[PDB]
Amino acid sequence: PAAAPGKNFDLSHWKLQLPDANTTEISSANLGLGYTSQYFYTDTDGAMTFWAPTTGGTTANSSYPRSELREMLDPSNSKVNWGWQGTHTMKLSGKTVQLPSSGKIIVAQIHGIMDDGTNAPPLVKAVFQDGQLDMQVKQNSDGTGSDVHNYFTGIKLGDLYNMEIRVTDGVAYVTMNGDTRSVDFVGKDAGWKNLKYYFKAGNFVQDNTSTGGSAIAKLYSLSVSHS
Ligand SMILES: O=C(O)[C@H]1O[C@@H](O[C@H]2[C@H](O)[C@H](O)[C@H](O[C@H]3[C@H](O)[C@H](O)[C@H](O)O[C@H]3C(=O)O)O[C@@H]2C(=O)O)[C@@H](O)[C@@H](O)[C@@H]1O
Repeated sequence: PAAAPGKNFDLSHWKLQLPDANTTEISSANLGLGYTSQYFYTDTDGAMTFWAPTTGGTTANSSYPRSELREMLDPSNSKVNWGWQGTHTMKLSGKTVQLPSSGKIIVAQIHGIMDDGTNAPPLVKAVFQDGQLDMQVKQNSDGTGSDVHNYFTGIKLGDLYNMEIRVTDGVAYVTMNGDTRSVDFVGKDAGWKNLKYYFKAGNFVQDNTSTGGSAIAKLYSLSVSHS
């Protein structure tokens, strides 16, 4: 009978994307009002808890299901997003409780988006496996090329991680447990200046197999700042 996550976290500038068959989205307002379900709930430890099955519905340009928050600078218009200039920082603490058969989920992101709201590549993906978090930074803004890996080894299932993802003036700074690495993405491809960005945090399950099971990820803190 614990309070729902929207009472414990500031979700006024997040919407929730779900792994039901119809990939339903829950508005910022409904999160604040106390939305909770099998996909999104407060656990006994107070954590904002994201559950998604590998059989879940998937968004138009992903093969994989998610129960994941999507940052909304304007909760009434998803086309309003931030740019490469200035400082944009997401901080979180959390843990991954259960993995699917693939042993891989994504627990935080910066996602690119076109000015018109059209999809663009992810910029940063925090990839969790039992024993390693890889904070991947995409090389090119058109999706060509590969990713710059940033491995933080020794992070296990159930361990508490403290994460920060920051963009300042076209450079990404990725931090786990006080260990920061940087990638100059605008310096790799000036095309990134032609995209906008939004944060994501939750449980984006890198397994779509019918027998893959499901994943659980938890957050104990989540904050975003733009300056
Ligand atoms: O790394 C990834 O997250 C993964 O996501 C894929 O893009 C998704 C993106 O994560 C959002 O879920 C986005 O949400 C938009 C979609 O149209 C949705 O139905 C609703 O209308 O809201 C939209 C929004 O908030 O902008 O949908 C994207 C999508 O088109 O699938 C891909 O980038 C994938 O390759 C990537 O690995």
